[PDB]
Amino acid sequence: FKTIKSDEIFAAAQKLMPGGVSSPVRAFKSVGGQPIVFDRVKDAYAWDVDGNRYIDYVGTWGPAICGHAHPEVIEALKVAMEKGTSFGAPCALENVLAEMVNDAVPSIEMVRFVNSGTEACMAVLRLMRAYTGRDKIIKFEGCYHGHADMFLVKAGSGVATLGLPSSPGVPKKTTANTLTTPYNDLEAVKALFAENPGEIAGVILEPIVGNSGFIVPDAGFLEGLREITLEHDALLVFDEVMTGFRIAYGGVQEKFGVTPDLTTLGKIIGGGLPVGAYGGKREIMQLVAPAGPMYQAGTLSGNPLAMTAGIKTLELLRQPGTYEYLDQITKRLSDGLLAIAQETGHAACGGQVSGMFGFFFTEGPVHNYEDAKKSDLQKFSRFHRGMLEQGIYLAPSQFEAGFTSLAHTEEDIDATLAAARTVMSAL
Amino acid sequence: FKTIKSDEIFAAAQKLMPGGVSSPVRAFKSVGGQPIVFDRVKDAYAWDVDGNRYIDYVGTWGPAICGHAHPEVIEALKVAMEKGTSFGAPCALENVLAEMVNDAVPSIEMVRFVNSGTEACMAVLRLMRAYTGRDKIIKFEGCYHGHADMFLVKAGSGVATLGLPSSPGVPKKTTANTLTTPYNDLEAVKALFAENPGEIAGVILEPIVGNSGFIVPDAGFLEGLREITLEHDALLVFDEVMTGFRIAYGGVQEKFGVTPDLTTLGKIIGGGLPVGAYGGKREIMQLVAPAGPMYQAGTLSGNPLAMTAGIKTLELLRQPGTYEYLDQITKRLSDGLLAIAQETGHAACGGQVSGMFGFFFTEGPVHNYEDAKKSDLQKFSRFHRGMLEQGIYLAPSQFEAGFTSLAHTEEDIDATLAAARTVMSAL
Ligand SMILES: Cc1ncc(COP(=O)(O)O)c(CN)c1O
Ligand SMILES: *Cc1c(COP(=O)(O)O)cnc(C)c1O
Repeated sequence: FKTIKSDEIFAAAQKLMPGGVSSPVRAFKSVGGQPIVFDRVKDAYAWDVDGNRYIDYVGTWGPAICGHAHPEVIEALKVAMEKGTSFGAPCALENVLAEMVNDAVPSIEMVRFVNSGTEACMAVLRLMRAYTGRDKIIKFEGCYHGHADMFLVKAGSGVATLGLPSSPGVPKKTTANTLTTPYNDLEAVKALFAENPGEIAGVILEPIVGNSGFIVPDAGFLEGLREITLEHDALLVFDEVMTGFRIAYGGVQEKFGVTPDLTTLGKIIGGGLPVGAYGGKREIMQLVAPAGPMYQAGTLSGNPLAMTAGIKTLELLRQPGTYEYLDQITKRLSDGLLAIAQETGHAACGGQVSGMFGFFFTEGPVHNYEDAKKSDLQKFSRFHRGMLEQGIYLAPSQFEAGFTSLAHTEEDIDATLAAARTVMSAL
Repeated sequence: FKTIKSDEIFAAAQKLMPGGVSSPVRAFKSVGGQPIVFDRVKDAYAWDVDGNRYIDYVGTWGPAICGHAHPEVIEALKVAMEKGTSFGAPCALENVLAEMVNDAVPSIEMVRFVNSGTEACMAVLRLMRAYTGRDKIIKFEGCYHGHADMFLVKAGSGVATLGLPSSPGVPKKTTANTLTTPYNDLEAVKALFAENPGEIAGVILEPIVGNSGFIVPDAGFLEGLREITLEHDALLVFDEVMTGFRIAYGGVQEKFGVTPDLTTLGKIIGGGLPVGAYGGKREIMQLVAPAGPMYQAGTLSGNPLAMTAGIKTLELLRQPGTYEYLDQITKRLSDGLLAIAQETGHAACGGQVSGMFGFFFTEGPVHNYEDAKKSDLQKFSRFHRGMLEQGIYLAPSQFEAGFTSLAHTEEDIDATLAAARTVMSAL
């Protein structure tokens, strides 16, 4: 397995950028070895700089649900760019995507496009506070909502993967308004409320965790959170940057049937380009400039190219059988990985909901962040490298959900199982 | 001048999005309240959904320094996308743009790409506090450094445009670690250090402000800042999201010879696409994950489409006599505007440094936000609308700098001045 070119480019990158990467999660610091430098991607595949071909399960961390370089999307962007990529003034396309989104997401009645999930989450951090008049926020341990200062507390994603402490550089003053609780622990939530009466602005959570591994909410947890927040006039905010348009067209809130007050969107909504969004009840959204007092701006927000990409993407997902196919092929995968784990004598747990799955090297079951931390990280490290040499590309971390796409085929699924069998037969 | 389509489109927009826009200033609230919706942009022009054409001086707020829909830039993008628009793993293009930026800007020895100037400013604040270990930052009135918590206090852009005050979802717990002095008040800065000794992480500012209208620093202002911060072992940070690659290839720091410890970039570096970056001294960048404990990530960061547009935009600026052409046409436009105001009996002051200009309806001079505010915004409002009907598109606000591009011709300049004469002969 040669990775000579990747090694050359990565080495160079390290003198130019911190850690040689543009995002901490791309670091192979925990999975052993160095990162693979991509060259191009298409459908369910990705090719590196040394010519090795891989079946992709990272899907650029979420956006590629329709498959990489989807022809219908790239032709729409080819035509689009002829007219300019950014205007700095309104454009009809913003109206089209805005309308599609209201229709798609149950809680969204008014929307505001932004440039990333991190931007969406920061904005909503502010609106949750501006609308309720309270300063404190409850976020769960292991969840991730961008890198805004206040969210850098018990964060999942690369902070988990890399074993980083909370922060550095964010004042105690600001971080003190962040109340944390273990995921799935309703009692812990009620305790924070009745201990800080009239102080909690709201609760923000990933409705289905993807950043501390794949963790589904316990029965009654989401309905319960809906209950305690209505009771104390607090806001229920869903961060659907990762689950939006993936678990279902309307996301987890539509699937599980629980409607929050505000939800943040990202990844899939951009279609491969930088696009984020936050929206919710009209009376809350009314506080955003230029309608209300809360000022939130962005130069490239709502630009034509980005709008074009999300539009075509949503139109593809809207096709019949979309989510039925994803569930079907993803179920075969998760189940298969589990059967092999057992067959080859390995403690493992995991599961899937539509096109998102997870696989842990631990007896489990996994309910929160502390549970996930019990997986065998050394086993995982050896299994990742093994899968990599067999031509399967998985996220370099035990703490990240895995993704499947409409471009993946039964064949691709089967070759992954065949490789998993081979890799796990050793370990 | 019919705006029927722009009218109905914007009317519909108000029902879907807060204010009917993606960024506050696009609503024309300080200039009458009726925006025009763009359909396409090319070279130095813009076209309406009504078929009207304008000579653009907004330039999508900075990005289009090479002219809209530049042929060489979009051809390069059309080629690039056939390889996928987002990888989620390293790519060679990150290396080349990174090397280019390290060579272009003096203070940068290591960079980290992001998706917007806002993300870069969030990151740089956190890194100034983490590197120094202090919590106080000195900002200036009228400077906009991204819609962030700690900084939404006397900010620029919409803030220093439609008089947006302090906070907007940011508590007294966030906007308290940030001190504030008037722009150009070196003595006020000195006081802040002596009055808060051993607890100032650093000073951040726009080296040339464009977010409170165009304002140049006085004689030894920046030089004072470098030294004072040097003596208290505090960091000097230049937010050159707007000035970078426009005032000069290495921005204001190159232009005026003053070197910050860090700088933030944006706008032009993505050439029309959502991109940002922050870099500076190696020893400080070394704290950024994964090379360090400070967390900062981003899903679309360093994506090939963005890197392509950035690389191509920089190649085009490195060509001979770029900034020389910019300075020449802009000085003509600047000097000509002022002359016309003087001959029609209107008080006005302004100026330009390369392809960035300012024009206020007050005799001034303008040295800070307070001065900028003594402008007759009612006259400006009518001025703007006259110009608009004369086929000239200007930033819909007195507190925003204007922009020139490499596609604006001598003739375009002569046509604007003619428009300006017909119009200023009213008011
Ligand atoms: C749940 C969640 N929210 C927010 C973010 C941050 O979004 P982005 O990376 O677009 O900045 C992420 C990114 N992995 C996420 O998964
Ligand atoms: C434009 C600008 C920003 C904001 O960047 P976005 O890309 O809109 O997030 C920050 N600082 C300055 C000085 C700016 O000009």
